[PDB]
Amino acid sequence: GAMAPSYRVKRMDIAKNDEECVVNAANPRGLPGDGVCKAVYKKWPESFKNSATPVGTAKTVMCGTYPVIHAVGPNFSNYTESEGDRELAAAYREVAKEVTRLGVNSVAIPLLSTGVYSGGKDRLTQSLNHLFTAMDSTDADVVIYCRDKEWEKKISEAIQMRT
Ligand SMILES: CNc1cnc2ccccc2n1
Ligand SMILES: [Cl-]
Ligand SMILES: [Cl-]
Ligand SMILES: [Cl-]
Repeated sequence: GAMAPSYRVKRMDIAKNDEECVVNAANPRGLPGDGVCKAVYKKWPESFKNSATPVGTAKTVMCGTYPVIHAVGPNFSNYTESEGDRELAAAYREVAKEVTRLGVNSVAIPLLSTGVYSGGKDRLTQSLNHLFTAMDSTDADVVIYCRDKEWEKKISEAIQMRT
């Protein structure tokens, strides 16, 4: 475990992370995709061997010894708000299980279902709160990755609010 488990936020490419493993915002079919997923495919293409997994699940595939946790959030274009919220919570619970199983001291995570799976809504708070519910019982250092300058400020404020 980390000596003093923390949350941090960085505004940069998750493919340049400084953590012991990465969470991919994957599609259910293990396809290269777009957004975070395309960056992950360019950096760790070997990790997409048999990476297909259902919505609300996570599947880890090694790239060398570096673990890529493929986590499949719901596309809110297809799910109801209610069923989508359940699947988004479940995907992050499966990420916490994988992070624990791997024995890593740190993990790079993106906010699931906030990009092309958001159904055109702002889901920063919804996705971040489900990340916290899952990851609070783990002792890995968590580093959240984002692209937008206003999202960086809001995520940082939410981390700081809990202290
Ligand atoms: C287009 N490439 C990327 C790479 N890393 C990201 C991390 C968080 C959100 C979006 C991101 N996009
Ligand atoms: Cl960058
Ligand atoms: Cl997304
Ligand atoms: Cl963002």
